Amino acid sequence: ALTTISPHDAQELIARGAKLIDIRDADEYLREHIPEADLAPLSVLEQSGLPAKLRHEQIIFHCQAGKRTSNNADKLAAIAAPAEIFLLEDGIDGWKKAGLPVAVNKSQ
Repeated sequence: ALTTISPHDAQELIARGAKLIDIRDADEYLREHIPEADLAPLSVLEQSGLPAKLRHEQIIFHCQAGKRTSNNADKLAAIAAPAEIFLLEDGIDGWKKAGLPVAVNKSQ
């Protein structure tokens, strides 16, 4: 189930149900955000693990910017998987790839 997907086709699923996690940091969420994602850095994952609220049949993973999700898809898998998991191509860079502005606004 571990695979990558463009931010183009992802921009849909995400707006369909695809639950994306923020296996990066918290500070990030502050400044920038992402196309549908809830705070949940690998630091919390190891401290807890794939949450329920974000346990939708299908979910996705990302990061600040590095695309090192597949590099650790081993654990993340045993964390999320077999729950249909994926990767937004590149860490954030993807969402931006297509040229989509993140939730860079407090309160909104």
